[PDB]
Amino acid sequence: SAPESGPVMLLVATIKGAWFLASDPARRTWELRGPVFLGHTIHHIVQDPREPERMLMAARTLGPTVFRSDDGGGNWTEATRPPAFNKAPGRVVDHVFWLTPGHASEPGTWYAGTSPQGLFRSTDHGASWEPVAGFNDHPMRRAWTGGEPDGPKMHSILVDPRDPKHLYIGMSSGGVFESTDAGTDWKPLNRGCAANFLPDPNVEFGHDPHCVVQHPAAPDILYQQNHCGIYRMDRREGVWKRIGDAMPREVGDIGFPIVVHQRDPRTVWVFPMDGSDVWPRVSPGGKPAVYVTRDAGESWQRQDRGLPTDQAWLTVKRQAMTADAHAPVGVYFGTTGGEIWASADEGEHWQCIASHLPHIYAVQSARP
Ligand SMILES: [Cl-]
Ligand SMILES: [Cl-]
Ligand SMILES: [Cl-]
Ligand SMILES: [Cl-]
Repeated sequence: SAPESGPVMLLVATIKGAWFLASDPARRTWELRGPVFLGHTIHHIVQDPREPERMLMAARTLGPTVFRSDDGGGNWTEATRPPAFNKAPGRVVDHVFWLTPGHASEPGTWYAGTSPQGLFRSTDHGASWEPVAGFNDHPMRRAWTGGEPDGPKMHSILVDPRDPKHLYIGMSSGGVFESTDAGTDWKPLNRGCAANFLPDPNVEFGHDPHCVVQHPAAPDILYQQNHCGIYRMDRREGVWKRIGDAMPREVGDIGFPIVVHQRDPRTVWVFPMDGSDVWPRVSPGGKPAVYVTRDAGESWQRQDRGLPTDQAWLTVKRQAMTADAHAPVGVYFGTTGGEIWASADEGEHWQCIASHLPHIYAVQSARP
């Protein structure tokens, strides 16, 4: 990986529309465009890295759908067939929560994760979606998911860069699950991860991962921010290890998002929150900070330069942190209070580049 260069774009999904932030090549001044779809609840906006001119946006009302653009966001068209569960001999899609573009060798293929938990696939750039039957009708599904916050959801859909058949998914609640046959079969992969909200924490599934990532440079390495900690797994070992235990006692290792440095599998960023109350309640602290590790979780450093020093009760949701692929890597986050904070030096300094936006669900980097 050669570092990317030039302008960065941030795709910002909020409860009342989509906004877009564009930088100069130096990433010092930013331009805000939007709202796009003002009054609609936008859950996720993702650029196809295979074809940068293509973008998908998970949105509600039309009911729940996916809008597509083939001109880098200049025009949006609703799905001809959005994600919908099959007729029961039944469950209903509340919203499309997460969008993942497929493997390099399968252009036009995407996965979608819904609330309640459901996995869907498009092979036509998100125009039409069908259920991934191997998950949605798996005999263990109801046991893995359970029943009905905003509702339970499917997230962290990961397609292995080395193999389109190797997939990972995250479910709140349920856990991390793996397929080695493009989703025709799934198995739980939660070993080593706590589930302290369950009667027996040492079960196979039922866990509450918040955000899972597979490193693009070292795809055996997975990181997750869970309701019960920050974990790292080397897939060859098959166990999640709580690297979050290196966090300071007063800060803890609870939070929602997790982000990895594009080139360095040892560098990861989290946004800690107070998880000391009963499940699923996570509360903000008054002293906001991102924490970085540059040694795969052995040590953590606080990153708060430029951020409000105190009486600042910031919530950062799962999809609301992202990072670019520039040198140095820039890091960004969006708060439920409507601020977009940006760093162009791996989280060492922060600058508020947007404020007074509606409640932010997701922030995603993109190449204009
Ligand atoms: Cl449906
Ligand atoms: Cl279905
Ligand atoms: Cl815990
Ligand atoms: Cl709001």
